[PDB]
Amino acid sequence: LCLDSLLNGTQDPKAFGRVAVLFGGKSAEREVSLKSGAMVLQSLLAAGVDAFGIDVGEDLLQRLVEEKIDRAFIILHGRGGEDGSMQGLLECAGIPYTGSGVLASALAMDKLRTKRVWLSLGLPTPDYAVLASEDDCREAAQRLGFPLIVKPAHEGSSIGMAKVGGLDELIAAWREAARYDSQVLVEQWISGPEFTVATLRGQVLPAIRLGTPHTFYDYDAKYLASDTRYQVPCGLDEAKERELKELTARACDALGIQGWGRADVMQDAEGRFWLLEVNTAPGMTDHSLVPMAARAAGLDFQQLVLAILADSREARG
Amino acid sequence: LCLDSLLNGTQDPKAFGRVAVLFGGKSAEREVSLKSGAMVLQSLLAAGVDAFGIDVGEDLLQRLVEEKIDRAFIILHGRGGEDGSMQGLLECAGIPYTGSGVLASALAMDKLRTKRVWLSLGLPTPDYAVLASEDDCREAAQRLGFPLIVKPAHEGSSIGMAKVGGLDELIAAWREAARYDSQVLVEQWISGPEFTVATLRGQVLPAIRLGTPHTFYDYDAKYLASDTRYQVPCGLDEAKERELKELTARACDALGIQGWGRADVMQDAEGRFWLLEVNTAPGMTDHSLVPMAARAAGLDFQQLVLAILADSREARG
Ligand SMILES: Nc1ncnc2c1ncn2[C@@H]1O[C@H](COP(=O)(O)OP(=O)(O)OP(=O)(O)O)[C@@H](O)[C@H]1O
Ligand SMILES: Nc1ncnc2c1ncn2[C@@H]1O[C@H](COP(=O)(O)OP(=O)(O)OP(=O)(O)O)[C@@H](O)[C@H]1O
Ligand SMILES: [Mg+2]
Ligand SMILES: [Mg+2]
Ligand SMILES: [Mg+2]
Ligand SMILES: [Mg+2]
Repeated sequence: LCLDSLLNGTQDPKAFGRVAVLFGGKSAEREVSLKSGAMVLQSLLAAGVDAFGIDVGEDLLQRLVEEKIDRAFIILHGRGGEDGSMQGLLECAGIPYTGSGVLASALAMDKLRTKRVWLSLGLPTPDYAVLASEDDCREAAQRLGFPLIVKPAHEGSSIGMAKVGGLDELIAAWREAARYDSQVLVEQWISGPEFTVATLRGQVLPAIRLGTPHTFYDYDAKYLASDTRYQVPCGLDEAKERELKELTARACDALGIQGWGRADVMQDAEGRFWLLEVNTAPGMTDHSLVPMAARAAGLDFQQLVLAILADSREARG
Repeated sequence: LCLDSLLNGTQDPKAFGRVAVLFGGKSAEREVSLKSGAMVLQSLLAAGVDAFGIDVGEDLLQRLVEEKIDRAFIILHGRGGEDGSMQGLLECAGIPYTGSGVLASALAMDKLRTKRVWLSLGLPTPDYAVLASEDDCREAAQRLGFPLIVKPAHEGSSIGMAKVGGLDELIAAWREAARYDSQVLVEQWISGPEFTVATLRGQVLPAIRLGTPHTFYDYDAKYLASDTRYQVPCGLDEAKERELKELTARACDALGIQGWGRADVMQDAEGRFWLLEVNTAPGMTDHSLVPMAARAAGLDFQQLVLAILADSREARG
């Protein structure tokens, strides 16, 4: 009955009209978005959807006035795609689109604002600091200890991220992340199992436990390595996995996520869950996680992209 | 010295290039935005700026690919203009623009989200309820009492608003506001002096006290009536006006306002201030308030629009 609700308006691919798959862009995750778009476009075409691709670049507005578009599938990654900017352009152009609206996308792209919202609601997210100075690195070390994990506030795909074990590599990781974003945050390192929880049309999909011999789930482990471990069902018991899913729903509703999304959650040695971030246009590569979660629920890749598309027939927030 | 910082990059009008004044649109405040744009455009032209106007409509993307534009002056009012959507379109198009960024504009357009952020920071804003039912109207009445003020969450210019003194007109005002927005909120009526506080380039301008023989500061009193009262300096003492200005700065920084903006604040019988809302593209008509506040600080209309333009030469958030 739940899977019936997920496939609600997926029966007629022709009913969606001409669908523009938006991918590429000029963000650091461009290469990831190129493969996600190729997956989504090929999937929509095999399903019988009148779908075409658009490599988002300096060409975009020219293509929006030339091409007829009944609906846009946003599968861009990072700034210029997941930060509400592309969402606002499509609303001005009067084109309906997939995923979260302008406010939710802009908020979820900002890891600092996202964590700040979660804290005001009493949701767990690792203690952190904002780094714009070598003195800031020293204060964060004195208050939070080691190890730490440094990340730009607005990036994805573990780009510009580093786990640091001392002040020496903390300062080097801050300078590296600052080449991607003047907004640099550092979090307390959570030591324990890593989970990721996909949500689709207000339903929380099966959780996936992630493992890699790397120091963390970095760009290489996500997209290039062969020894990354994916486990579904996750080793959690029914009470613990239910707790994780209810935490994911609250964390996504806190930001206003719509259509679909993915939450990345850590668990510590005492069983506590810690929210890291939420993605509003998760990767759709053949290495990606939301497709794995969809299969566990029973949807193949074509049903998944059709479900994301059918959800957009209503209104964003 | 403060006024020097306000006029920082206003000396060379030719230095801004070709400036597109964006006005009109399809929101309920279209007629207001048409007059604000006419004021801003005429002001920029008399200052020696290579400025042209664009009536935002179904024409927009076609005009953005035809016209050369070095900088956009956003003077649209309401949804499609102040809600981050136009801001996101201009960022995708690579055009710098005036005012708050995508996240701040989208947040400040939403009165519910704005009040919700203020509450988490301990800033004062009237107790409220969300109305989507006649039972909701009854619960709000039982909890908040009378009188009340009903408003759509995303409107401006007092459109769809009504002060209600009983359950009969509460329910009628809810149905009327729901024709503009499925998001309807009702606030506790604050009885006392009304102030409005303009901010420009991180500086808080002199406060203006507002008075009208109407039941409240409605669309008619704002734009059509002759007996609306504007008082600058406001009757507050130095300690009280300083308190109001520091509250305005905190309320604007809470949402991420940039460039300029205006806050509307009520004061009750016991001297307490209550934040109503923040506008990220305030009206610029000859009835409008930000020009009055600028004159009190020493800037005429041309210096004001040049200052808004010079601030945009940096980066939005
Ligand atoms: N506080 C933390 N404690 C432990 N590991 C962490 C922490 N924050 C991040 N990580 C690790 O770094 C990885 C990337 O972190 P995060 O998901 O916040 O970054 P992202 O680049 O935005 O990711 P994505 O590819 O999902 O867009 C996580 O999958 C996790 O392995
Ligand atoms: N809680 C309240 N108590 C008393 N008066 C109120 C209250 N809320 C609103 N008002 C009155 O209604 C007017 C319009 O309210 P508000 O500024 O929230 O609406 P708006 O339509 O978004 O305004 P604007 O023209 O500034 O965009 C205020 O100027 C004030 O006179
Ligand atoms: Mg991410
Ligand atoms: Mg992640
Ligand atoms: Mg307003
Ligand atoms: Mg107002």
